Amino acid sequence: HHHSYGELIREIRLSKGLTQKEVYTGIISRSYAIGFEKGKHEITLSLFEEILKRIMVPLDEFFFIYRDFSSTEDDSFWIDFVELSGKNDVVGMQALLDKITLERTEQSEVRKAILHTRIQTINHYLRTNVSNISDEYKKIIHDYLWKMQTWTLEEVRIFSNGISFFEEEVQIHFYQIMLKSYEKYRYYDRGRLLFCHLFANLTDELIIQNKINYANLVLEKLKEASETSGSFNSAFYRIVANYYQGAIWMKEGEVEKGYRQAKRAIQTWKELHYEAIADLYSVVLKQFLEKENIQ
Amino acid sequence: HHHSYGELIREIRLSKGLTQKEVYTGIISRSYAIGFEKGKHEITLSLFEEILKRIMVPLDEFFFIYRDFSSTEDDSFWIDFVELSGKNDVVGMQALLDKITLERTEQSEVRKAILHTRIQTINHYLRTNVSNISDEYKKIIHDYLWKMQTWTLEEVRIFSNGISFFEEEVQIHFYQIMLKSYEKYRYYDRGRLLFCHLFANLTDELIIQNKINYANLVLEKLKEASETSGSFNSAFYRIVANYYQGAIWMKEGEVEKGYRQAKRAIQTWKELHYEAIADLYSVVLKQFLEKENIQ
Repeated sequence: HHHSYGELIREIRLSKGLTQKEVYTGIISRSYAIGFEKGKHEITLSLFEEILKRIMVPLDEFFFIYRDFSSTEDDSFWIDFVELSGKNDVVGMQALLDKITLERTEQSEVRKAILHTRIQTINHYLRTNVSNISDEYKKIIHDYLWKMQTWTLEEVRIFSNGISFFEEEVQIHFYQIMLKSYEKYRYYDRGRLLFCHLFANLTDELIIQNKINYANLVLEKLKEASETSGSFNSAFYRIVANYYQGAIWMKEGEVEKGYRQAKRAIQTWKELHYEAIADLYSVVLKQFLEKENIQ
Repeated sequence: HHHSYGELIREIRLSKGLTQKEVYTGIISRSYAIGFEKGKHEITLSLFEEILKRIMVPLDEFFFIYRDFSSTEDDSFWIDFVELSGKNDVVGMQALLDKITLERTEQSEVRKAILHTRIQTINHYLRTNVSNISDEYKKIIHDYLWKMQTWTLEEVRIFSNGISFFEEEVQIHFYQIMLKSYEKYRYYDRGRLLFCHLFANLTDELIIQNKINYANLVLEKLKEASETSGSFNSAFYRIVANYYQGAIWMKEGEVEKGYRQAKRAIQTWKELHYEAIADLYSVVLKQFLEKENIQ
């Protein structure tokens, strides 16, 4: 985020050998352009899009450059939270919680509830094996999503943390709403991978719970999402889908076919230098063979 | 592109059950917010980013929604051009050329030159086997990139069409400049895949020309780019890198190891439901075995 917009436009314009005349003519006047390039005028967004076109830089690339080549989002909540969750850093989450608390936006309630629940869960796990969570925070999350008819990706992310907090009927109802947004977003490069990840997680959890009809339904979505418009960017999740199709085959009595497919996915992750993923799925596979009691 | 910004913000705000008070307070005044939501006020970009944060929608997602869930860019030149190139549609390119001509932005010169050259090449191919291109258009493209010190992704795309137009010394010099932008952009989800694609293309062309030192250099970049920050989104290009490492091994006398690796990449594309890619690389592989005269 730590980087005016017009000062960057100037630098880019200059790097391309473009004149002010050719960048700004018909968009804004000469002196307005001079002011904008010194950071003395706030540009409107509609005028800004036209200027970006004149220097051939899409909005998102501009912001990537503008945040000094680091993030593709202003608001780093989900990036930060995922990183902290991932390495279980309860001290870091508490700091993230303190920060967003000082802004105290009213609607940061759901994000705060997520963080609180994650801090209570991690700290209980540090004292026991097993999970220790307040009803108040689960209620906040439930009630935020309750009665919404259409989701943006924020709710997709919320749902994916909150899902175990809801009764089955409610989980299914939210899933059906999620699906309407999936249908729009499956052609969005960023949204597509978030849906793949969520569908992978659900498929995994459904298998473990032996809800095989549902696991098949969700797997079909993971397959579709990962194959959407022949996308290159979702190859990884096609491997994931192959792994879970393998597991489901084992459960449907197609054991040797299922097992060979699952082993092939693991080998594929190895061959493509995703070793840590391969290792993790090997554990999943072994535990599955045991729980399901397979040979 | 066919969709005001404030009218969409209103709809999103409402879908989330958020009040005007909580979205706009401290950003803009009550009545300004009312006007903005009716499309009566042009928002500044800095104020707009703050509002987006209040409804938890990143800028790029907003624009995805705003263009009625279709593109992630305003300017569809490169999307359109790639699609037309891909299915060799010379009538469609000429229409794209006519359109951008009517705007006649001065700097659309390079894009127009690209299109012109592509139309002359395709039409010659329609009359002969082989390629028939004006020096004037190659000069325009050369001279646009000449003396630029830093590239945005626009020049990366230009370079990747123009590359065969330049002498080797100039190709190498431009490549070295490209690399400085690669180093920034390899952490950009969108830029990373564009670099992978370009590095794959160069590696392929260098192999065919038997410039094996250089092919190794470029392959190492394709490997690095495709493995950057452990990214999920570039798995496809790790397969591509495995294919080319195979080919280079064959050329370095490590024939059976190279061949098995190349065959494994093709099988992997098949297993991951990229059949058309697998088929295409099978042709590459066969021709390579022949040219190189391998058994």
